[PDB]
Amino acid sequence: RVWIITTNMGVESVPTCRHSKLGEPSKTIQEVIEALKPLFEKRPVWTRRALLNHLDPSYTHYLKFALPYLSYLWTSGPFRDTYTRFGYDPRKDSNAAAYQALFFKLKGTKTHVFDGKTLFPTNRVYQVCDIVDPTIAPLLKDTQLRSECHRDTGWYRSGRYYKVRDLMREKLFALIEGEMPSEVAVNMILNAEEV
Repeated sequence: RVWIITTNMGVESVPTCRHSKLGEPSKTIQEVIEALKPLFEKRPVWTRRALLNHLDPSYTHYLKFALPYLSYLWTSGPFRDTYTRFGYDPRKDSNAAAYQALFFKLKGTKTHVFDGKTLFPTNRVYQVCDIVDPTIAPLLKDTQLRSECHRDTGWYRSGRYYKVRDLMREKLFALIEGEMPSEVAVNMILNAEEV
């Protein structure tokens, strides 16, 4: 057991400290905890994949034991599959729109970045701040955030959120097959009115 505390969007208050069952970690895990601390200062919400890509690769399978000392895990909602530092509630801070996670249920590079062009991505959960694709990123940079964090779409208006999701999904369909997305094909999704 790693003693990770999990949350969903209905939780009254987010976790503020580690699971009571956790004791003091080995020096081996403490090293990973020390590496994680500044990463959580830089960015309060992270997927496992994004963290691994910022960590010494020898920490790969110690990471799951270290995270519960600093963070809790969303198991659904707009922050699904992200670890959030204790005491930070992304439902209360619209700046957390940048850290929302989009999961894709689809069938290579280990990157956490969504560029729209790198073939055979293995990642299936992308955070907004890691979307560099210049045709998709402006859609979420420019949009007026909602006045409340929605249970599914978080800080993003539904029609804009699902346009972005559809664009990403279409590009992934192709990238995972070893094909470049068709600009003209994708442009139909991009130019569609928002539902």
